[PDB]
Amino acid sequence: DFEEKMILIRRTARMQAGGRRFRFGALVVVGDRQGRVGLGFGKAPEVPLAVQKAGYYARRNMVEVPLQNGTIPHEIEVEFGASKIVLKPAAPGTGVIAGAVPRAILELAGVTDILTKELGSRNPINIAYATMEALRQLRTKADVERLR
RNA sequence: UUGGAGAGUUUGAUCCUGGCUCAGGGUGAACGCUGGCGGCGUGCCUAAGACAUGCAAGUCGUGCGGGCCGCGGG
Ligand SMILES: [Mg+2]
Ligand SMILES: [Mg+2]
Ligand SMILES: [Mg+2]
Ligand SMILES: [Mg+2]
Ligand SMILES: [Mg+2]
Ligand SMILES: [Mg+2]
Ligand SMILES: [Mg+2]
Ligand SMILES: [Mg+2]
Ligand SMILES: [Mg+2]
Ligand SMILES: [Mg+2]
Ligand SMILES: [Mg+2]
Ligand SMILES: [Mg+2]
Ligand SMILES: [Mg+2]
Ligand SMILES: [Mg+2]
Ligand SMILES: [Mg+2]
Ligand SMILES: [Mg+2]
Ligand SMILES: [Mg+2]
Ligand SMILES: [Mg+2]
Ligand SMILES: [Mg+2]
Ligand SMILES: [Mg+2]
Ligand SMILES: [Mg+2]
Repeated sequence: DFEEKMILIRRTARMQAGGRRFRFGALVVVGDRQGRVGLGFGKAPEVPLAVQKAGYYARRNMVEVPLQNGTIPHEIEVEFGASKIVLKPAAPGTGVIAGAVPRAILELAGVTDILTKELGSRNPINIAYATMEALRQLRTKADVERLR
C-alpha cells in the first residue's frame, strides 16, 4: 500500500432552471516515498466519493522516479499549457523547497532534496500535471547510454 | 553546482490574460503603548538658515636684543 495525500478539494457548479447544482473534485497524489508516485483526479456529487474516486485513478496512472540519494538526476523544465515547473537537483542537507502542490507530489515520491520553482499559470490542477510529466521525463546515465 | 515555496481577488462554474494586495529581509528612522541591567556600535537625513560664552595652534632663551619681578651679591 501507499501513503496518500489530498492536495486539492474543490466545489464547482453548473446551471439549470431552479438554480445552481454542485459537483466536487479532488486532486490526489499517492506514493510509497521510495520511487513511486501517481496522480489522480476525481469528481463526484459529494466530497468523500470524489476523494475515493480520485485515489483509484491515482493508482491507475503511476510513474517511476529515479531517485539518486534522494534527489533527481538532472534539470527538468516542463510546460503544461500555460503552466511551467522547474525541478532542479539539490545536494544533501537542502530540503524540499516547493509549493504545497509539487511539494506533496515529490514528497510522496521519496524526493527528500530538491530545488523547485513554479512559473506561469500556477493553477493547482495544471501545475500538478506539469510536475508529473516532468518526472515521467527524468532519465539516468544508464537510460542514456542504452538509447545511444 | 550548498542554490530558487507562494497566496488572496474578474466567474453561476472553467481555463487563460492582467493588474491590485499580502506573508520576508532591511533603515542614521519616526509615532503609539510599555519599559529592568549591561556590553559594543551609533544619533540634525530638515534651514550650507541665524548664533550668546568658553575651548579647538602653537612652540623654541641651544637664534637676538629687551622691559618688569625675584634668588644671588657689588
Ligand atoms: Mg525511468
Ligand atoms: Mg506558452
Ligand atoms: Mg496552465
Ligand atoms: Mg549533482
Ligand atoms: Mg499570471
Ligand atoms: Mg493565481
Ligand atoms: Mg546551477
Ligand atoms: Mg516566495
Ligand atoms: Mg469580486
Ligand atoms: Mg468579465
Ligand atoms: Mg463571486
Ligand atoms: Mg494573480
Ligand atoms: Mg517590513
Ligand atoms: Mg517610542
Ligand atoms: Mg516613555
Ligand atoms: Mg553607550
Ligand atoms: Mg546637514
Ligand atoms: Mg526660510
Ligand atoms: Mg532667522
Ligand atoms: Mg584648552
Ligand atoms: Mg637653535
